[PDB]
Amino acid sequence: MENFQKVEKIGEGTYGVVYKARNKLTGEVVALKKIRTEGVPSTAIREISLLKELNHPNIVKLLDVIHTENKLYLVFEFLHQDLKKFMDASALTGIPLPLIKSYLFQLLQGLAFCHSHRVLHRDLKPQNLLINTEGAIKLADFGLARAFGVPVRTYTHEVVTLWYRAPEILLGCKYYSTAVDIWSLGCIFAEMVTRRALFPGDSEIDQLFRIFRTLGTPDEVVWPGVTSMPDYKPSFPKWARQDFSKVVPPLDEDGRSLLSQMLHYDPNKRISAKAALAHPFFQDVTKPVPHLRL
Ligand SMILES: Nc1nc(Nc2ccc(C(=O)O)cc2)sc1C(=O)c1cccnc1
Repeated sequence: MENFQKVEKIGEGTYGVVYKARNKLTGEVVALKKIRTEGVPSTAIREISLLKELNHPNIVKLLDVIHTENKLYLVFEFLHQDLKKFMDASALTGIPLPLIKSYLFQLLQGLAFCHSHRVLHRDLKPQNLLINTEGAIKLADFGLARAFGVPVRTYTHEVVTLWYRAPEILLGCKYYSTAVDIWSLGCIFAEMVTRRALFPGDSEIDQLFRIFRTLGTPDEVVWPGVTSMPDYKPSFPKWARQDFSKVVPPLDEDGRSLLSQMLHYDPNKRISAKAALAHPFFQDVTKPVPHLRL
């Protein structure tokens, strides 16, 4: 790009490609996201233009928004690594619990902030959580289903991940609440702890049944109204709920208790980011620094 000397391609999100680039003028290194078409709507440019004011230590700062030629460019502060790479890098030893706790705590602060401002992320996943050498972790991407709406893929033939999708979404609820972000964060928390995706579905139905096999097929008792959901079918198999101690060993009881609250089927029962920050699990929370290999 004329103003940016693209360093490299560091990703290809569900909306566009992300590049590491240097402002030929300021010399600042940033993350430049190219957005995907036939004119680029204005309702979105506003939704986006609104994000620039959403500043918090646990939210990646959106520096500039540039609309030009069917392509929208989002300029973000650059962070050196994402949680997916860090988890892969920590696979053999596991991320130390104090760091897992710090990361969870910070992301909940980020979400509490977003949610208090009625902003929903909607697509939390390891690849959308960025970390630095200082021990911070920030929410990135935020998708844009409200400012657009996930079509059929990312933008150019790429398998979207369903692993962190809340059940109400999979069951066709058209109106997501902040609860979907807590569910996703719950899934990531479990994954950091066990070093294995909690619900690695490879299709919407497989994702749904993996959740059902583990947490039990929901019914009107645990989730009032579930049998009325758009994609609910009486023919869904009926699996019993598995014991939580088998789901995330060796997470301690405080952690398991918090996780169960983040994974309640009923969105209305699911814990809020604000309430989660008060959970006993965070009593001894600290801010360790990660060992990042850049
Ligand atoms: N600001 C920002 N910084 C990133 N850094 C890296 C990310 C990954 C790696 C890596 O895998 O080595 C290095 C730096 S990615 C990113 C984004 O704002 C973003 C993330 C995901 C989707 N869309 C935009």
